[PDB]
Amino acid sequence: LKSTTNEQLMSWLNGGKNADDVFKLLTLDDAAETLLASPQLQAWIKFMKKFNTENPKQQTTLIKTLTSHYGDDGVAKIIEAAKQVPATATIAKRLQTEQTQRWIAYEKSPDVVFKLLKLNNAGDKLFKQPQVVTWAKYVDAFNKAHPEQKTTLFSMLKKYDEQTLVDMLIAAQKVPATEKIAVRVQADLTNAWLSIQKSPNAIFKLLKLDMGGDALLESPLFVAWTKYTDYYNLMYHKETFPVISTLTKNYPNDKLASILALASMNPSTESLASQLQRELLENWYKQGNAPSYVFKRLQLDKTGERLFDSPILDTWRQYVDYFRRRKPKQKVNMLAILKEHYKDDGVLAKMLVEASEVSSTKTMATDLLDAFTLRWMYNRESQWLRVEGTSKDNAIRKMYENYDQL
Repeated sequence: LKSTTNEQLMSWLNGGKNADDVFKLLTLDDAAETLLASPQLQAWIKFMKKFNTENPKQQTTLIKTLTSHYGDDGVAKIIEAAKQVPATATIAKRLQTEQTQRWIAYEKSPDVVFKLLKLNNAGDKLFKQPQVVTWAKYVDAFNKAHPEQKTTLFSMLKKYDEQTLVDMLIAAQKVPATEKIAVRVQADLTNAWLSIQKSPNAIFKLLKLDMGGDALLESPLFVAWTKYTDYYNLMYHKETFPVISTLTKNYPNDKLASILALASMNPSTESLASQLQRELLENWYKQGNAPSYVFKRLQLDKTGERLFDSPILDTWRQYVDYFRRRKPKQKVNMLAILKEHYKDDGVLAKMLVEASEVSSTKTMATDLLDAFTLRWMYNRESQWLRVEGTSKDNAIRKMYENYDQL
């Protein structure tokens, strides 16, 4: 409506209008979407200065007027929205400076300001409110003045369940606006946990990592918890809980080794997985017994399509070869019988035969076939078949034949 000329504003000022009158006339109430960029606000700033001059026993400010008309919550929301539009960014910064200055003048503590900004009622949606950012920045200001102390964002957040808080942090870390803020609160929470001896297993469960398993070493939460465990163990270096302790507490040996085996396929996790396998192997040695027991532990005695899948079989053989390295006495040809505990019909030799041409399994299959040759070489068998002429089966059978004679 009104064109905001100097001459117009002079008319108003002499006409008896005061600052809030002109605010209402320019319709800068009910314009929170637009007022920081509108030129009506600039005209009103002119009029503010000239009114201030003529009425020296009272001062009016922009910040206080916008507060009178929108509350601290509206001014905060307006500033945060305004700094998104680049044209507004400068005035937006200047207003948020003005607001925090005002709060510090009035000796408002960060928690009181937290309540003024309707954040106490945000509930699980705390970080979806734009003005949360204002609150965060205010704390920084409150901690730059007032260096006699240091106030943490977390110190206002203990109304919450820690699991719900962690969900909120995870979600807000994705949104760029509330990204570094979420990281800061997260660091605060981690330091609190460390301060109260919160065990890595406790955090592991609290992050519901004891449930999925599927690509578990790939998860963000898993990597964050591994960081937390490095922190815990560095700080409490006498009472360490290595990752393997937790993982074996929370997963069966077979499932855990399954995770490790599958996760050594992707290079991204390969290194870590191998570490863990090594550690897992140690875990078994630290207890100690029965490579056949580990075969039982691994649920591996479900043979048939045994060699084909058993992604965990390589882990069994790894354990056997580790175990030999450190316990050379105490024979390993139980390993031979380890297959034969459950078996020793033509089915086992068959399985070995099909597996001999599986590169994955070829070395192990040839080794076990050699073991058969030595076992039924103390018998007088024949044993089952050879039906090729120049096949590896042909050669093995031929020399078993011509060795039985001597």
